[PDB]
Amino acid sequence: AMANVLIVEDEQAIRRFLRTALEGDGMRVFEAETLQRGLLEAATRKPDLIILDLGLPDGDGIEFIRDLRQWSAVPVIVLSARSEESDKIAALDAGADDYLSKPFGIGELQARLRVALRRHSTAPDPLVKFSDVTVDLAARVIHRGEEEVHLTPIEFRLLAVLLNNAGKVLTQRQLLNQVWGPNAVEHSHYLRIYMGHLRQKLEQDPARPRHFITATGIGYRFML
Amino acid sequence: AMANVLIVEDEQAIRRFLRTALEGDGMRVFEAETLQRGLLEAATRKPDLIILDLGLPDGDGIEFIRDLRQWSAVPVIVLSARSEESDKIAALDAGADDYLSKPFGIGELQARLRVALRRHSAPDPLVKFSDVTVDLAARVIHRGEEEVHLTPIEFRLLAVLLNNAGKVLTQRQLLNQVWGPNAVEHSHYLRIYMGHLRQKLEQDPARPRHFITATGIGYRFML
DNA sequence: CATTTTTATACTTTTTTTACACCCCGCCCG
DNA sequence: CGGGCGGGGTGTAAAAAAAGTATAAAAATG
Repeated sequence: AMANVLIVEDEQAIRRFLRTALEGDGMRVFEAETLQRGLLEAATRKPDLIILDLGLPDGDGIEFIRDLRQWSAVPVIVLSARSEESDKIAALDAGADDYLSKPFGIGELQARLRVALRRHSTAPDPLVKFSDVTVDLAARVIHRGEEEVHLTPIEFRLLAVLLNNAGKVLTQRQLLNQVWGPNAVEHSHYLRIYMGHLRQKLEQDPARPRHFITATGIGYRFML
Repeated sequence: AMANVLIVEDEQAIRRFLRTALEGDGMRVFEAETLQRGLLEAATRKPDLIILDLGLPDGDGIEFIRDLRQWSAVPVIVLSARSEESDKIAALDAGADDYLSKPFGIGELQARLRVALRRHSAPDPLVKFSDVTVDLAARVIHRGEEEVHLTPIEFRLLAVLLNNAGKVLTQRQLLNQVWGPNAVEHSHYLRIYMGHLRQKLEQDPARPRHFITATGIGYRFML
């Protein structure tokens, strides 16, 4: 799931800035201090994206882009301290996909990185599991075995607030205040019926609950 | 061969300048002055690229981008007066491919257009369920071998549902993505058009197995 | 004229109400 | 003495009442 970004940069302050930006958005960072090393690692490590500093002293970055483009279609984001239009035009025409002029912020750089990366890429939803039960919170879909089981809105809110507090005990009042609302922080009769429903639908033995545990007198706690 | 570019711009001078500049470099140019017209023209003209000015007073550019992104992957280049980082981020994350602050040089704009075009240059991913085949990018729905005609709203609803396949969407978010932020009250609209979608697409509209109701919550497309 | 919005009514699900069984314990009762 | 007799807190199963949904059809929209 990790996006591999190769930075071609010799300056320590800029490399620090980039590393902060990239690690701040969940990407792995490869580094190269020279253009030649940059090409070598562009080949050997197959980055998903290359950030190139045109202010590299060891040679011409535009020729780096032209050399790279002879055998790779990897997205290239070019950085510069200059503002000259002809540089932008030349770099983009060489095969760069984006061009950032100083000053640039972390936010914009991250956004343009996401833009450049989303072209060569779904990511299934994270499930929560216990027994043979599967809960997809974002999708509001619950499975048990190979069959979907149907939860009503309150049943689902209950299940959710329980899942997000696994192992921890909740007072009937706070369960009520988080599922129903403030107006019924005393209606401690509902939860028995509804937890009864959850137990009925999800537990393998509703009589002896393994996941939906009642803390006698004080409230409830969920396990797994 | 010859690239089609759609410009969504309200200011006359900019429209004329851009038309001259782009036709000069060998592109065929279409223009829209409002966002809704812009969307309609995107849908019918199938442009290779869209240039969108966020300064349009008739609505929300970000909203245009999202709606368009429900079915099209066409490169969108955004022009703006504001140079604030937040608006850039918002537009780019909405689905724009590039962002220029006005005023800009025409040379840079043209280079960026060339980048966007040469990049996006394999067939459309089809969505198949029952006997229905959906091609969002070409805005064409087939049932069996016969084309099914969906109205603009019906297609928008369908596109949102298919884009969130397997997930239940709440009434509020369906309303917000289909009608706009000022219709998040009218759930009956949603019931009606889900009715239409079922009638046109389900084998048995009365007992659907692909367009599912999540009572008290919203709706969901399965498979 | 196609399409969307308003209007009206029959329908299904879900929440809530209402009823009564339980089970581990303690101590009032043969 | 030492077993039935109750009372918190709790679990199931029905009902009645709210809430939310499906569909047709007419009026408005542009």
